[PDB]
Amino acid sequence: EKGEESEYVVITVRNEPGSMKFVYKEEHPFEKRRSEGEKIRKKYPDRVPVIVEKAPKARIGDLDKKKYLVPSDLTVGQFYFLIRKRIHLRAEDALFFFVNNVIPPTSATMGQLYQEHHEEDFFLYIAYSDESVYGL
Amino acid sequence: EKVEESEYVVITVRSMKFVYKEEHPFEKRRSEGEKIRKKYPDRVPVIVEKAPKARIGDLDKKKYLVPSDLTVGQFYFLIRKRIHLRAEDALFFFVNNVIPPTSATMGQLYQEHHEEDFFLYIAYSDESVYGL
Amino acid sequence: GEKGEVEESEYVVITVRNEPGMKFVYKEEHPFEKRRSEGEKIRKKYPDRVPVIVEKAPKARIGDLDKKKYLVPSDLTVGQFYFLIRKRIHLRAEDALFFFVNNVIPPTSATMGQLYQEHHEEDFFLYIAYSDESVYGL
Repeated sequence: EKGEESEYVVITVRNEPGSMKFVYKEEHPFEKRRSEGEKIRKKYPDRVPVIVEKAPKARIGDLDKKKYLVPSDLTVGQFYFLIRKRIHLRAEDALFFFVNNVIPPTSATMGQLYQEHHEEDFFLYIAYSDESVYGL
Repeated sequence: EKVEESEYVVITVRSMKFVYKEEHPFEKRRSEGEKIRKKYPDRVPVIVEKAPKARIGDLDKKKYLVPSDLTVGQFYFLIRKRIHLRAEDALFFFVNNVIPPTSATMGQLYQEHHEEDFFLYIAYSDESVYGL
Repeated sequence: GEKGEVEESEYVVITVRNEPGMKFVYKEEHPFEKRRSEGEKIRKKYPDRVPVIVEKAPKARIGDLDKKKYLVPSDLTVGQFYFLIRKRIHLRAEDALFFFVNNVIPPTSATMGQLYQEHHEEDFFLYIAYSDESVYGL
Protein backbone atom coordinates (compact mmCIF):
# COMPACT_ATOMS: atom_id res chain seq x y z
CA GLU A 1 0.00 0.00 0.00
CA LYS A 2 0.75 3.69 -0.69
CA GLY A 3 -1.77 6.57 -0.20
CA GLU A 4 -0.65 11.68 0.96
CA GLU A 5 0.72 9.18 -1.68
CA SER A 6 3.82 8.07 0.39
CA GLU A 7 3.85 4.29 0.96
CA TYR A 8 2.73 2.78 4.25
CA VAL A 9 4.93 0.30 6.00
CA VAL A 10 2.36 -2.53 6.20
CA ILE A 11 2.52 -4.72 9.34
CA THR A 12 0.84 -8.16 9.19
CA VAL A 13 0.20 -10.77 11.94
CA ARG A 14 1.72 -14.24 11.02
CA ASN A 15 1.39 -17.80 12.55
CA GLU A 16 -1.07 -16.52 15.25
CA PRO A 17 -2.63 -19.31 17.40
CA GLY A 18 -6.02 -18.32 15.87
CA SER A 19 -8.21 -21.37 16.45
CA MET A 20 -5.34 -23.78 17.15
CA LYS A 21 -6.03 -27.39 18.25
CA PHE A 22 -4.07 -28.47 21.40
CA VAL A 23 -2.36 -31.92 21.26
CA TYR A 24 -3.52 -32.33 24.89
CA LYS A 25 -7.19 -32.19 23.70
CA GLU A 26 -6.45 -34.55 20.74
CA GLU A 27 -4.59 -37.05 22.92
CA HIS A 28 -7.07 -37.24 25.83
CA PRO A 29 -10.84 -37.61 25.57
CA PHE A 30 -13.00 -34.89 27.21
CA GLU A 31 -14.18 -37.10 30.13
CA LYS A 32 -10.55 -37.93 31.08
CA ARG A 33 -9.47 -34.22 30.93
CA ARG A 34 -12.60 -33.06 32.88
CA SER A 35 -12.10 -35.74 35.62
CA GLU A 36 -8.40 -34.70 35.99
CA GLY A 37 -9.23 -30.94 35.99
CA GLU A 38 -12.04 -31.49 38.54
CA LYS A 39 -9.74 -33.58 40.82
CA ILE A 40 -6.70 -31.19 40.70
CA ARG A 41 -9.00 -28.13 41.33
CA LYS A 42 -10.54 -29.96 44.38
CA LYS A 43 -7.05 -31.01 45.65
CA TYR A 44 -5.53 -27.48 45.23
CA PRO A 45 -8.23 -24.75 45.27
CA ASP A 46 -5.56 -21.96 45.37
CA ARG A 47 -3.82 -23.39 42.21
CA VAL A 48 -4.97 -23.70 38.57
CA PRO A 49 -4.02 -26.31 35.97
CA VAL A 50 -2.71 -24.81 32.68
CA ILE A 51 -1.86 -26.38 29.32
CA VAL A 52 0.87 -24.53 27.38
CA GLU A 53 1.52 -25.46 23.73
CA LYS A 54 3.30 -23.83 20.73
CA ALA A 55 1.32 -21.97 18.05
CA PRO A 56 1.50 -24.00 14.81
CA LYS A 57 4.34 -22.69 12.55
CA ALA A 58 5.75 -20.34 15.29
CA ARG A 59 9.52 -20.05 14.58
CA ILE A 60 10.38 -20.76 18.25
CA GLY A 61 11.89 -23.51 20.48
CA ASP A 62 9.88 -26.51 21.70
CA LEU A 63 8.52 -26.75 25.25
CA ASP A 64 9.44 -30.08 26.93
CA LYS A 65 6.37 -30.26 29.26
CA LYS A 66 2.86 -28.84 28.65
CA LYS A 67 0.96 -29.36 31.96
CA TYR A 68 1.50 -26.71 34.71
CA LEU A 69 0.01 -26.39 38.20
CA VAL A 70 0.27 -22.68 39.05
CA PRO A 71 -0.53 -20.54 42.10
CA SER A 72 -3.69 -18.49 41.39
CA ASP A 73 -1.86 -15.26 42.40
CA LEU A 74 1.16 -15.91 40.09
CA THR A 75 1.35 -13.16 37.44
CA VAL A 76 1.52 -13.75 33.65
CA GLY A 77 4.93 -11.98 33.80
CA GLN A 78 6.27 -14.51 36.38
CA PHE A 79 4.88 -17.39 34.23
CA TYR A 80 6.65 -15.89 31.13
CA PHE A 81 9.97 -15.98 33.05
CA LEU A 82 9.56 -19.72 33.94
CA ILE A 83 8.44 -20.73 30.40
CA ARG A 84 11.20 -18.73 28.61
CA LYS A 85 13.74 -20.53 30.84
CA ARG A 86 12.16 -23.99 30.06
CA ILE A 87 12.50 -23.19 26.27
CA HIS A 88 16.04 -21.68 26.84
CA LEU A 89 15.18 -18.53 24.78
CA ARG A 90 17.82 -15.79 24.36
CA ALA A 91 16.74 -12.54 26.13
CA GLU A 92 16.46 -10.96 22.62
CA ASP A 93 14.02 -13.73 21.41
CA ALA A 94 10.28 -12.88 21.56
CA LEU A 95 7.73 -14.95 23.50
CA PHE A 96 4.02 -14.07 23.67
CA PHE A 97 1.18 -15.95 25.32
CA PHE A 98 -2.30 -16.06 23.73
CA VAL A 99 -5.54 -17.08 25.51
CA ASN A 100 -8.28 -17.45 22.86
CA ASN A 101 -5.79 -15.67 20.45
CA VAL A 102 -5.54 -12.57 22.82
CA ILE A 103 -2.23 -11.55 24.50
CA PRO A 104 -2.93 -11.08 28.25
CA PRO A 105 -1.59 -8.25 30.47
CA THR A 106 1.74 -9.21 32.15
CA SER A 107 0.30 -8.07 35.55
CA ALA A 108 -2.80 -10.32 35.21
CA THR A 109 -2.87 -13.29 37.60
CA MET A 110 -3.12 -16.88 36.32
CA GLY A 111 -6.21 -17.19 38.62
CA GLN A 112 -7.87 -14.16 36.93
CA LEU A 113 -7.13 -15.67 33.48
CA TYR A 114 -8.42 -19.10 34.65
CA GLN A 115 -11.64 -17.62 36.16
CA GLU A 116 -12.38 -15.79 32.86
CA HIS A 117 -11.13 -18.33 30.27
CA HIS A 118 -10.92 -21.94 31.71
CA GLU A 119 -12.49 -24.48 29.24
CA GLU A 120 -15.23 -27.03 30.16
CA ASP A 121 -12.53 -29.60 31.17
CA PHE A 122 -11.40 -27.16 34.01
CA PHE A 123 -8.01 -26.45 32.27
CA LEU A 124 -6.75 -23.01 31.17
CA TYR A 125 -5.26 -23.21 27.64
CA ILE A 126 -2.34 -20.93 26.69
CA ALA A 127 -0.67 -20.88 23.25
CA TYR A 128 2.88 -19.49 23.05
CA SER A 129 4.42 -18.00 19.90
CA ASP A 130 7.21 -15.71 18.65
CA GLU A 131 6.44 -12.04 17.81
CA SER A 132 3.83 -13.46 15.29
CA VAL A 133 4.19 -10.29 13.14
CA TYR A 134 6.25 -8.96 10.19
CA GLY A 135 6.57 -5.93 7.88
CA LEU A 136 9.50 -4.02 9.46
CA GLU B 1 17.77 16.99 48.30
CA LYS B 2 17.78 16.19 52.09
CA VAL B 3 12.40 16.54 59.07
CA GLU B 4 13.76 13.09 58.06
CA GLU B 5 16.88 14.77 56.57
CA SER B 6 18.35 11.71 54.71
CA GLU B 7 18.86 12.57 51.03
CA TYR B 8 16.37 11.33 48.42
CA VAL B 9 17.60 9.55 45.31
CA VAL B 10 16.00 11.98 42.81
CA ILE B 11 14.70 10.65 39.46
CA THR B 12 13.90 13.05 36.58
CA VAL B 13 12.13 12.25 33.27
CA ARG B 14 14.18 13.41 30.19
CA SER B 15 6.51 18.15 24.21
CA MET B 16 6.59 16.00 21.05
CA LYS B 17 6.45 17.69 17.57
CA PHE B 18 5.68 15.30 14.65
CA VAL B 19 7.55 15.99 11.35
CA TYR B 20 4.58 14.28 9.62
CA LYS B 21 2.35 17.24 10.71
CA GLU B 22 4.94 19.79 9.37
CA GLU B 23 5.29 17.82 6.05
CA HIS B 24 1.48 17.54 5.37
CA PRO B 25 -1.24 20.06 6.26
CA PHE B 26 -4.26 18.87 8.32
CA GLU B 27 -6.70 18.69 5.34
CA LYS B 28 -4.33 16.40 3.37
CA ARG B 29 -3.73 14.15 6.46
CA ARG B 30 -7.51 13.94 7.23
CA SER B 31 -8.42 13.06 3.64
CA GLU B 32 -5.71 10.28 3.62
CA GLY B 33 -6.66 8.93 7.09
CA GLU B 34 -10.34 8.86 6.15
CA LYS B 35 -9.55 6.98 2.90
CA ILE B 36 -7.24 4.33 4.46
CA ARG B 37 -9.74 3.70 7.34
CA LYS B 38 -12.57 3.19 4.72
CA LYS B 39 -10.32 0.84 2.65
CA TYR B 40 -9.12 -1.25 5.65
CA PRO B 41 -11.58 -1.19 8.58
CA ASP B 42 -9.60 -3.88 10.53
CA ARG B 43 -6.34 -1.82 10.18
CA VAL B 44 -5.33 1.58 11.61
CA PRO B 45 -2.89 4.16 10.22
CA VAL B 46 -0.16 5.10 12.73
CA ILE B 47 2.53 7.79 12.63
CA VAL B 48 5.62 6.62 14.56
CA GLU B 49 8.42 9.11 15.18
CA LYS B 50 11.43 9.20 17.53
CA ALA B 51 11.42 11.47 20.60
CA PRO B 52 14.00 14.20 19.80
CA LYS B 53 17.28 13.41 21.69
CA ALA B 54 16.36 9.82 22.43
CA ARG B 55 19.86 8.37 21.73
CA ILE B 56 18.23 5.50 19.74
CA GLY B 57 18.30 4.62 15.97
CA ASP B 58 15.89 6.34 13.56
CA LEU B 59 13.26 4.49 11.50
CA ASP B 60 13.50 5.04 7.69
CA LYS B 61 9.68 5.56 7.48
CA LYS B 62 7.09 7.17 9.79
CA LYS B 63 3.77 6.00 8.26
CA TYR B 64 2.58 2.46 9.34
CA LEU B 65 -0.59 0.50 8.45
CA VAL B 66 -1.13 -1.98 11.26
CA PRO B 67 -3.65 -4.66 12.20
CA SER B 68 -6.13 -3.42 14.84
CA ASP B 69 -5.19 -6.46 16.99
CA LEU B 70 -1.37 -5.81 16.86
CA THR B 71 -0.04 -5.31 20.44
CA VAL B 72 2.32 -2.55 21.62
CA GLY B 73 4.69 -5.37 22.74
CA GLN B 74 4.69 -6.94 19.23
CA PHE B 75 5.40 -3.53 17.64
CA TYR B 76 8.20 -2.98 20.19
CA PHE B 77 9.89 -6.22 19.12
CA LEU B 78 9.88 -5.23 15.39
CA ILE B 79 11.33 -1.73 16.11
CA ARG B 80 13.94 -3.01 18.68
CA LYS B 81 15.23 -5.51 16.11
CA ARG B 82 15.14 -2.97 13.20
CA ILE B 83 17.28 -0.39 15.16
CA HIS B 84 19.48 -3.22 16.71
CA LEU B 85 18.69 -2.71 20.43
CA ARG B 86 20.28 -5.08 22.95
CA ALA B 87 17.78 -6.95 25.17
CA GLU B 88 19.01 -4.65 28.04
CA ASP B 89 18.20 -1.42 26.09
CA ALA B 90 14.86 0.30 26.82
CA LEU B 91 12.19 1.18 24.26
CA PHE B 92 8.83 2.75 25.07
CA PHE B 93 5.93 4.22 23.15
CA PHE B 94 4.24 7.48 24.28
CA VAL B 95 0.65 8.29 23.13
CA ASN B 96 -0.24 11.83 24.31
CA ASN B 97 2.98 11.56 26.39
CA VAL B 98 1.64 8.39 28.25
CA ILE B 99 3.29 4.92 28.07
CA PRO B 100 0.56 2.42 27.11
CA PRO B 101 0.25 -1.17 28.39
CA THR B 102 2.47 -3.56 26.35
CA SER B 103 -0.67 -5.77 25.94
CA ALA B 104 -2.74 -2.85 24.56
CA THR B 105 -3.71 -3.20 20.89
CA MET B 106 -3.20 -0.57 18.15
CA GLY B 107 -7.00 -0.65 17.62
CA GLN B 108 -7.68 0.07 21.32
CA LEU B 109 -5.18 2.95 21.27
CA TYR B 110 -6.58 4.29 17.96
CA GLN B 111 -10.21 4.17 19.24
CA GLU B 112 -9.23 6.18 22.34
CA HIS B 113 -6.48 8.47 20.95
CA HIS B 114 -6.77 8.93 17.13
CA GLU B 115 -6.53 12.65 16.18
CA GLU B 116 -9.09 14.48 13.97
CA ASP B 117 -7.01 13.51 10.87
CA PHE B 118 -7.82 9.76 11.61
CA PHE B 119 -4.11 9.00 12.42
CA LEU B 120 -2.86 7.56 15.71
CA TYR B 121 0.37 9.37 16.74
CA ILE B 122 3.07 7.40 18.65
CA ALA B 123 6.44 8.71 19.85
CA TYR B 124 9.14 6.10 20.56
CA SER B 125 11.99 6.67 22.98
CA ASP B 126 14.51 4.98 25.26
CA GLU B 127 13.96 4.87 29.06
CA SER B 128 13.45 8.76 28.81
CA VAL B 129 14.83 9.24 32.35
CA TYR B 130 18.22 10.68 33.35
CA GLY B 131 20.91 8.32 34.59
CA LEU B 132 21.48 8.15 38.36
CA GLY C 1 6.40 -32.96 39.51
CA GLU C 2 3.37 -35.06 40.58
CA LYS C 3 1.42 -37.47 38.30
CA GLY C 4 -2.21 -36.49 37.74
CA GLU C 5 -4.55 -39.06 39.42
CA VAL C 6 -6.52 -39.62 36.16
CA GLU C 7 -4.49 -37.97 33.37
CA GLU C 8 -1.23 -39.43 34.79
CA SER C 9 1.39 -37.18 33.04
CA GLU C 10 3.34 -35.17 35.66
CA TYR C 11 2.49 -31.55 36.38
CA VAL C 12 5.32 -29.02 36.45
CA VAL C 13 4.39 -27.65 39.91
CA ILE C 14 5.14 -23.92 40.37
CA THR C 15 5.85 -22.63 43.89
CA VAL C 16 6.33 -18.98 45.02
CA ARG C 17 9.51 -18.22 47.06
CA ASN C 18 10.86 -15.17 48.95
CA GLU C 19 7.66 -13.08 48.28
CA PRO C 20 7.39 -9.80 50.28
CA GLY C 21 4.19 -10.99 52.14
CA MET C 22 7.40 -8.05 55.39
CA LYS C 23 8.78 -5.26 57.69
CA PHE C 24 10.42 -2.17 56.05
CA VAL C 25 13.68 -1.07 57.77
CA TYR C 26 12.59 2.54 57.01
CA LYS C 27 9.64 2.10 59.46
CA GLU C 28 12.09 0.62 62.08
CA GLU C 29 14.57 3.54 61.60
CA HIS C 30 12.01 6.41 61.87
CA PRO C 31 8.91 6.55 64.09
CA PHE C 32 5.50 7.22 62.44
CA GLU C 33 5.25 10.92 63.42
CA LYS C 34 8.75 11.65 62.00
CA ARG C 35 7.94 9.79 58.71
CA ARG C 36 4.55 11.60 58.43
CA SER C 37 6.15 15.07 58.99
CA GLU C 38 8.78 14.31 56.27
CA GLY C 39 6.19 12.90 53.81
CA GLU C 40 3.94 15.94 54.39
CA LYS C 41 6.86 18.35 53.80
CA ILE C 42 8.15 16.68 50.59
CA ARG C 43 4.56 16.38 49.14
CA LYS C 44 4.00 20.14 49.79
CA LYS C 45 7.43 21.06 48.28
CA TYR C 46 6.98 18.85 45.15
CA PRO C 47 3.29 18.26 44.28
CA ASP C 48 4.22 16.56 40.94
CA ARG C 49 6.68 14.14 42.72
CA VAL C 50 6.05 11.28 45.18
CA PRO C 51 8.34 9.90 47.89
CA VAL C 52 8.84 6.13 47.67
CA ILE C 53 10.56 3.67 50.00
CA VAL C 54 12.11 0.82 47.98
CA GLU C 55 13.45 -2.22 49.87
CA LYS C 56 14.38 -5.79 48.83
CA ALA C 57 12.13 -8.76 49.68
CA PRO C 58 14.07 -10.80 52.27
CA LYS C 59 16.09 -13.67 50.65
CA ALA C 60 15.56 -12.38 47.07
CA ARG C 61 18.67 -13.54 45.15
CA ILE C 62 19.32 -10.00 43.86
CA GLY C 63 21.69 -7.05 44.71
CA ASP C 64 20.75 -4.58 47.47
CA LEU C 65 20.21 -0.89 46.77
CA ASP C 66 22.57 1.46 48.73
CA LYS C 67 19.60 3.86 49.34
CA LYS C 68 15.90 3.21 50.14
CA LYS C 69 14.37 6.74 49.87
CA TYR C 70 13.41 7.81 46.27
CA LEU C 71 11.78 11.06 45.09
CA VAL C 72 10.21 10.30 41.71
CA PRO C 73 8.11 12.11 39.10
CA SER C 74 4.39 11.28 39.38
CA ASP C 75 4.45 10.30 35.66
CA LEU C 76 7.42 7.84 36.07
CA THR C 77 6.26 4.27 35.16
CA VAL C 78 7.13 1.06 37.04
CA GLY C 79 8.90 0.03 33.79
CA GLN C 80 11.14 3.14 33.80
CA PHE C 81 11.96 2.49 37.50
CA TYR C 82 12.84 -1.16 36.65
CA PHE C 83 15.34 0.02 33.98
CA LEU C 84 17.18 2.21 36.51
CA ILE C 85 17.28 -0.51 39.24
CA ARG C 86 18.46 -3.21 36.77
CA LYS C 87 21.33 -0.85 35.82
CA ARG C 88 22.17 -0.14 39.51
CA ILE C 89 22.30 -3.82 40.66
CA HIS C 90 23.83 -5.06 37.31
CA LEU C 91 20.88 -7.25 36.16
CA ARG C 92 21.16 -8.89 32.73
CA ALA C 93 18.08 -8.68 30.46
CA GLU C 94 17.36 -12.38 31.30
CA ASP C 95 17.42 -11.68 35.10
CA ALA C 96 13.98 -10.96 36.70
CA LEU C 97 13.00 -7.81 38.61
CA PHE C 98 9.49 -7.28 40.00
CA PHE C 99 7.95 -4.66 42.28
CA PHE C 100 5.26 -5.54 44.88
CA VAL C 101 2.86 -3.00 46.47
CA ASN C 102 0.95 -4.61 49.36
CA ASN C 103 2.37 -7.98 48.01
CA VAL C 104 0.75 -7.36 44.49
CA ILE C 105 2.87 -6.84 41.31
CA PRO C 106 1.63 -3.63 39.62
CA PRO C 107 1.22 -3.08 35.84
CA THR C 108 4.62 -2.11 34.30
CA SER C 109 2.79 0.85 32.64
CA ALA C 110 1.37 2.08 35.99
CA THR C 111 2.77 5.46 37.06
CA MET C 112 4.31 6.02 40.49
CA GLY C 113 1.69 8.83 40.96
CA GLN C 114 -1.18 6.34 40.24
CA LEU C 115 0.34 3.82 42.69
CA TYR C 116 0.87 6.59 45.28
CA GLN C 117 -2.73 7.88 44.93
CA GLU C 118 -4.09 4.34 45.52
CA HIS C 119 -1.55 2.91 48.02
CA HIS C 120 0.41 5.67 49.90
CA GLU C 121 0.39 4.91 53.72
CA GLU C 122 -0.70 7.42 56.40
CA ASP C 123 2.96 8.66 56.58
CA PHE C 124 2.52 9.99 52.93
CA PHE C 125 5.15 7.43 51.64
CA LEU C 126 4.53 4.78 48.98
CA TYR C 127 6.17 1.45 49.99
CA ILE C 128 7.61 -0.84 47.27
CA ALA C 129 9.27 -4.23 47.78
CA TYR C 130 11.48 -5.50 44.93
CA SER C 131 12.39 -9.14 44.26
CA ASP C 132 13.61 -11.61 41.63
CA GLU C 133 11.12 -13.92 39.86
CA SER C 134 9.99 -15.11 43.38
CA VAL C 135 8.94 -18.48 41.83
CA TYR C 136 10.41 -21.84 40.77
CA GLY C 137 8.97 -24.92 39.09
CA LEU C 138 9.55 -28.63 38.56
